[PDB]
Amino acid sequence: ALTSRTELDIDPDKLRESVVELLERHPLVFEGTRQLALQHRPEATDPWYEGCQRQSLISSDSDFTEVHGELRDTYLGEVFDRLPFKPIRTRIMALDPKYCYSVHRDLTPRYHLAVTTSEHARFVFIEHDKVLHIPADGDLYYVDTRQLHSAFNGGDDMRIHIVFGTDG
Amino acid sequence: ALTSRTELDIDPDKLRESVVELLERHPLVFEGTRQLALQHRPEATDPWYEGCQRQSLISSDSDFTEVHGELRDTYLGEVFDRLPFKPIRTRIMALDPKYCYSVHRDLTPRYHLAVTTSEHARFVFIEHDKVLHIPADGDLYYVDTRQLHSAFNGGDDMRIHIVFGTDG
Ligand SMILES: [Fe+3]
Ligand SMILES: [Fe+3]
Repeated sequence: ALTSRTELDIDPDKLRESVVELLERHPLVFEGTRQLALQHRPEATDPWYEGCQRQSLISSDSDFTEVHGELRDTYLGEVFDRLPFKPIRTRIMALDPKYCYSVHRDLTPRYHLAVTTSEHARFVFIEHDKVLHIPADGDLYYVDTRQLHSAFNGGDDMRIHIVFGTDG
Repeated sequence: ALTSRTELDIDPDKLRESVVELLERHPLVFEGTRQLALQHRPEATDPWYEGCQRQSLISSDSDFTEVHGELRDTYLGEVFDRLPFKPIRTRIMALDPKYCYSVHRDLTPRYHLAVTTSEHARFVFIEHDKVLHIPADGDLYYVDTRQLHSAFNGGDDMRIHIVFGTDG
């Protein structure tokens, strides 16, 4: 399906407060889609940003395996504890206000946890002709972004997600 | 329905070149949606831009009845001459690249004639769960923007439309 829900039973307000505090210490980089790497390669010199990527040439996700040590004492670490899979290359992916993607296909689908969002932030699947909203309800949403699609944020606040990859 | 096509027989390339020419003497204003008024109120002192003001400043489109004089001998004037309705508050409306607006309802539905566009420009109707593309094919597309909708331009270029109002 385009989308599936896995209940993690995370508290959305506590997850938000946790993510807000993290970003004060480790700000998002880039513009348009702003990013923070939550997993790093073993013994990485730049653990918080190396996994962040947005160039047209995608690198492999497989070696970004280590949840950063300082998440362990945070509610955000509890999200990683509850995951039904081992994540790889987990990032905070924040869509800027008034910003959207090209209609395109991704190589790999990902799991989205909406941290902050609004009714103005949607995925748009062009062939399926469906519009999809990921609520900040503390649950995990598989989204099949191999389907031709865009995502947009029509609001005035950033739409902050946590976006997990997986191999298996 | 949300949309309808009236075949107007406009030549897309003359339209485009006629618009690009106009804009070199009368630039778009504003940032997210960039605009130029093609009709003005009688005796307006700022005819090219008064019709572009935000809604809280405009009682209704009806006053904006006058196609500028300098258009009347261009291809654009010929577009005006082919409408099946009398138009009001006609504007050039251009979405910036990678830009989208909020999910909202317009006071008034309008007719779109696309000048330059790409597959990354779409209208999204949230309640009808439809995604719609308006092609630069020379034809007039009515779009019921009273329905809860957004639009987005995920491309690298501006998406230029001509947007016409009417009274009947
Ligand atoms: Fe825990
Ligand atoms: Fe549909």
